[PDB]
Amino acid sequence: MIIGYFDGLCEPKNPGGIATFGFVIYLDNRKIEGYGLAEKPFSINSTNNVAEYSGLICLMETMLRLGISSPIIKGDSQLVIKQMNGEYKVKAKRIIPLYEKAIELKKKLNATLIWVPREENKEADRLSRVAYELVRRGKLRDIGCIILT
Repeated sequence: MIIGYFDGLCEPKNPGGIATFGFVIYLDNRKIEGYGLAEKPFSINSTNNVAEYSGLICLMETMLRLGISSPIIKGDSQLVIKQMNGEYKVKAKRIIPLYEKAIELKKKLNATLIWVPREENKEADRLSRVAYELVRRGKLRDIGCIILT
């Protein structure tokens, strides 16, 4: 089985800050890293949960594109994980579309989502920060997934 991690952040304020994300996929002898921007910088729609859902979505879309199946997905966002696993309801208008897309990917991948403490998700956190810094430098300005070669 393959394991992947996802993270998202929104600084310096939430909502209304810069929302970026990061993810990592661990293959047999290779590590795939990615990150990105989740919403317009300093937009009212920019929130931590939007960033976290976006990281989850990019992680799963990448796994699907690669042909990975039945993976284990880990993250420290209990909010996202509990909504995805059906314990928490989703009503936030901005979250609804992200949740529905994530659910379809989860089903297509037959992925299992598991929560881990923040101290165990430092890799994906590092990537979210990389994207954050690129946004501040004007080097990241499109909403979408970025996968490092």
